[PDB]
Amino acid sequence: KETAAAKFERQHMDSSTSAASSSNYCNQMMKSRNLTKDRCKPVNTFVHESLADVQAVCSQKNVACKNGQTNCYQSYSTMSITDCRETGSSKYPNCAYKTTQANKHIIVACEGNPYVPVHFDASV
Repeated sequence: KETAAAKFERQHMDSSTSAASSSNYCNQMMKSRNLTKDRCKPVNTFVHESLADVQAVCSQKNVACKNGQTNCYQSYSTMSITDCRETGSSKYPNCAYKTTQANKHIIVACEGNPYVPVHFDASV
């Protein structure tokens, strides 16, 4: 099956654009990345950076995750991100999202060898 690392890339990475370019970004990306196939995922974040720069966060500032695990890491620099949040008119299978662009530090959980991001915890 799909690995956790591959799932992180599919859910969270968009190195092909520098920022969201329209209000439709989230609607298109949530669909195209198969995040709405079984249900409308309520929230998601996309990161507009190179994969290598995001993978490198696993060697940056170790912090507790929101749930208390200690395999989380905060990026030293801010990154370009897009937050996607379900709107009041969303109704499966026509899932609908508000797009918000931001520049924030990211917090990810890392696992494995090579030690890579497997979960997006927060932006701060």
